[PDB]
Parts: sequence; C-alpha cells; structure tokens
Amino acid sequence: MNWTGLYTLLSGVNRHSTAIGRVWLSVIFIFRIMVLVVAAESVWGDEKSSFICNTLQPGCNSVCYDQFFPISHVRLWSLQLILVSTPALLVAMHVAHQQHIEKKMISGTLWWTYVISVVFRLLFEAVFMYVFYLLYPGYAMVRLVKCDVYPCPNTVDCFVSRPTEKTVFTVFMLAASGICIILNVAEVVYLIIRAC
Amino acid sequence: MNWTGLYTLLSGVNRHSTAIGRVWLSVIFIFRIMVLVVAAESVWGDEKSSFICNTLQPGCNSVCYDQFFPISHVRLWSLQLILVSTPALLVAMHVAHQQHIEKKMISGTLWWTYVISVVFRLLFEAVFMYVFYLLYPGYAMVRLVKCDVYPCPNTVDCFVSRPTEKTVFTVFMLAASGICIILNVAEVVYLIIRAC
Ligand SMILES: CCCCCCCC/C=C\CCCCCCCC(=O)O[C@@H](COC(=O)CCCCCCCCCCCCCCC)COP(=O)([O-])OCC[N+](C)(C)C
Ligand SMILES: CCCCCCCC/C=C\CCCCCCCC(=O)O[C@@H](COC(=O)CCCCCCCCCCCCCCC)COP(=O)([O-])OCC[N+](C)(C)C
Ligand SMILES: CC(C)CCC[C@@H](C)[C@H]1CC[C@H]2[C@@H]3CC=C4C[C@@H](O)CC[C@]4(C)[C@H]3CC[C@]12C
Ligand SMILES: CC(C)CCC[C@@H](C)[C@H]1CC[C@H]2[C@@H]3CC=C4C[C@@H](O)CC[C@]4(C)[C@H]3CC[C@]12C
Repeated sequence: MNWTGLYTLLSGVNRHSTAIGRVWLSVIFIFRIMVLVVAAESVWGDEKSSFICNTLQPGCNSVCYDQFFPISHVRLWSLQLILVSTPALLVAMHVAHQQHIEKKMISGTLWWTYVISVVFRLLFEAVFMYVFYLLYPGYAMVRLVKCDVYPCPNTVDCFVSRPTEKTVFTVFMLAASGICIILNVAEVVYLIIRAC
Repeated sequence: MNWTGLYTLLSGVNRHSTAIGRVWLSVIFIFRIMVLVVAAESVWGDEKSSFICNTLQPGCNSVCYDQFFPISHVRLWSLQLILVSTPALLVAMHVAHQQHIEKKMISGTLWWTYVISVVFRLLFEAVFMYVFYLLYPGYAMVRLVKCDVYPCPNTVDCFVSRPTEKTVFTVFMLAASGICIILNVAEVVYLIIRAC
C-alpha cells in the first residue's frame, strides 16, 4: 500500500485532470469521507431514540421526528457523496474500458467526457446544497421544536438531541462542499482556457 | 318526630310568613338539601383525581383544574345554601330571644325584620346566581378544555369527569334557585300589598 498506488487510484488515470482536481479534490473527498465516518454513527446514531416530545399521546414522537427531519443530515451527505463520486467512477470505468478495447487490437472524446463529468459533479454539488438549504434553512439547529401535526394535540414541544455537535459537523460538511464547488468551477475554467 | 314539629321548625314560628314562604320555600329548601347531599360526594367526589390532561409536564393537572374550576359547583351551592339560610336562622333566633325576654317580665319590629330578611335572602340568591353565571357561562359542561397556563407548555387538552351528570345536577340546582327567587319576590310583594 504505497502512495503512488493510492494517488493513481484517486486520480482515475484520466491523463486530463490538472493539479486542482488530482491533488486537491481527492484530498477534500478523503476529508469528507473521514468526517462522515466519524460523525455518522456517534453523533447521528441516536437522533431518533433520544428525540422525545413533551406530550403523552402515543405515536407523536415518530410523526414529529419525520416532520422535522425528512431525511437526516448524515444520509443526505452520504447520498451527496455517492452522486458526486458517480461521474468520477464513470470516467475511470470509461478510461479502463478504452485501454482494454485498444489492448485487443481517442484523446478528444476522453477530454469531452472528463469535462462533462466535472460539469455533472458541479451540478450535483449545487443541487444537494440547494436541497439542504430547502430542507434545513440556516446552518444551526435548535433544541426546541414546536410541532402541530396529527395525532399530536395542538402544539407539542419536541427536543432535538445534540444540536450543537450537529451544527459543528454541518458547518464542516457545508464548508467542504463549498470548497468542492469552487474547485470544480476552477477546474472547468482552467480546462476551457487551456483548450482555447 | 311528628309533622307538626318539623313544620314548626322549618317555619321559624315568626307568625308573619304566608303559605308561599312557610309551605313552599321550606319544601324547596329540603329539595335543594337532598339533591346536594345525593350529588356532593358521588358525582363531584373525584372531580380532581379523575381530571387528567394530555401532557407529560408535572404539575399541569393541578394548575389546569384550578384554572377551569375556581370553586367547584357543590361548594358554591353549599355556600349559597348557607348564606340563604342565614337570614332565616337570624329571624328564628330573634323571635326566640323576643319570647325569652318577654317571658322574664313588638309586632311591627318583627314584621320589618322578616321583610328585611326576605329581601336579604333574595339578594343572596341573585348574587350567587350571578356569580355562577360569571364563573361558568352556560348550563352545560364540556369534555375537552384547552388550557394554556404555566407550567403547561403551549395549549394542553384536559378532560373533565362526568360532564353530563354534572350538567343535569346544575340544571336541577339552577331551577331550584330560580324557583326560590320567584317565591321570595312573590312573598315580598304579597307582604307589601297586605301592609297597604
Ligand atoms: C475510512 C476509514 C479510515 C480509518 C483510518 C485509517 C488510518 C490508517 C490505517 C490504515 C492504512 C494502512 C495501514 C497499513 C499499511 C501497510 C502498508 C505496507 O506495508 O505496504 C507494503 C506491503 O503492502 C502489502 O503487501 C499490503 C498491505 C495491506 C495494508 C492494509 C490494506 C487495507 C486494510 C484494511 C483494514 C480494514 C479495517 C480498517 C478500520 C475500519 C507495500 O508493499 P511492498 O511489498 O513493500 O512493495 C514492494 C516492495 N518494494 C517497494 C521494496 C519494491
Ligand atoms: C339529609 C339526609 C336525609 C336522609 C334521608 C331521610 C329519609 C327518612 C329517614 C328518617 C326520618 C326519621 C325516621 C324515624 C322516625 C320515627 C318517628 C317516631 O317514631 O316518632 C315518635 C317517637 O319519636 C321519638 O321519640 C324520637 C324518634 C327519633 C327519630 C329519628 C331522629 C333523627 C335520626 C337521625 C338519623 C341520622 C342518620 C340518618 C342518615 C344519614 C313520636 O313521638 P311519640 O312519643 O309517639 O309522641 C307522643 C305520643 N303521642 C303522639 C301518642 C301522644
Ligand atoms: C477526484 C475525486 C473525486 C476522485 C475520487 C475517486 C472515487 C470516486 C473512487 C476511487 C476508488 C473507488 C472505489 C474503488 C473500489 C470500490 C469497491 C467496489 O466493490 C465498490 C466501489 C468502490 C468502493 C469504489 C468507489 C469509488 C471510488 C472511491
Ligand atoms: C323558610 C326556610 C328557608 C326555612 C329553613 C330553616 C333553616 C334555615 C333552619 C331550620 C332548622 C335549622 C337547624 C337547626 C339546628 C341546627 C343544629 C346546630 O348545631 C347547627 C345549626 C342547625 C343545623 C340549624 C341550621 C339552620 C336550620 C336548618
């Protein structure tokens, strides 16, 4: 397990990515993976069970949790990571397939494929950031949430678990996503400039 | 325990009360006493314990009960009965004292005392009916009560016990009080007419 092997694996051996997409994007991806691993089960592990309301009606806790957390932050970030990494995996499979098909018996199509992949990665990053903004306005979470949904009578006080730790990790993940967006835009601009 | 003794005890031997205050008012008083006895502990016995709210906060049941029942119907009717019967007791003691003081050694003063007593009885009846109207508007009680008072968070659903039975007994007691008011007014008018 040497450094050259890991660097080649993360690069995708597409021979078209510059330093800002081969040395920096991979590092940010590793950072996001590590943060998600260290915060997936320790922080968001008991988001459902430790979440309690101040009522006595059965079934109000579950409906309140589903009302205020349509999809938890960790799962949303996992989906974002998978969809962002999908175009890179597609480009890696494309270049491997091209090497295989030329082995049994080209630059422009690979360049266009890489550019389209970076554009789609940027689009997925922006879409997931916008979805996060829609579902959870603001970067901070509150301890008290007032819920008025059936079967809870009138308005009940539900209490979120670890709002501050989740706020810290939300800040970290949003900063990483913003850095990824900036790097992808810079990579697209640099490729366009070098093409012309 | 003959009928003449009970009739003399209820009349007050004031020799100034007509049939509508010596035959009918005493019967209505007995009716109210009997209804209050048969409804004081059986119906309103568990008004506090069977009264529960739909919250989990400690101490919300007591504050909600005190908010919606400042003074229970049975205690209010008991106070009304005591204060209504006080002037009759005063007149009975006055006539007994007059007999005693004339025994050891007058009509106009006794007549005026009886008239003032009937006026005060009517005033107490009206005052207690108005207080009942102020505290509990309407003759009917509802199962659900929405309470928003500290420490209960937001608005909680409290459930009264036996609203329909309490409504029935409220109707009975209010009808008896109205009959008492009408009889007292008739007695005052009859005495004034006979005086002139
Ligand atoms: C996302 C979560 C991250 C967590 C934090 C991780 C922190 C860091 C943790 C771990 C990082 C790796 C630590 C061990 C590195 C040893 C490298 C080594 O000796 O290489 C040598 C041997 O290499 C081999 O032949 C294979 C060695 C396998 C290493 C482990 C593989 C994955 C383990 C999965 C574990 C799963 C469970 C993990 C926990 C869930 C290189 O080979 P060589 O023969 O020397 O090369 C030719 C010789 N010549 C050069 C002289 C010509
Ligand atoms: C608000 C609650 C209401 C409840 C519903 C009530 C429903 C009805 C219930 C009860 C009503 C009364 C029933 C018994 C009546 C007997 C009368 C009798 O025999 O009289 C005779 C005897 O009389 C006496 O010498 C005294 C008799 C006492 C009767 C009971 C007194 C109170 C009891 C309290 C109990 C406490 C516990 C009660 C429950 C808590 C009359 O005397 P005499 O010597 O014949 O006279 C002279 C003779 N000569 C005429 C021939 C010349
Ligand atoms: C420029 C940056 C974004 C490049 C990042 C490369 C990512 C997308 C690539 C590099 C190595 C890849 C992994 C290599 C091998 C496997 C094992 C397979 O059974 C499941 C997929 C999985 C786990 C791949 C997922 C995608 C992956 C992590
Ligand atoms: C015309 C109507 C209103 C007359 C009603 C008469 C009422 C006011 C009188 C008649 C007999 C009275 C009772 C006779 C004896 C006693 C025992 C005494 O230790 C306490 C008061 C008490 C219990 C009296 C309360 C008042 C009383 C009930």
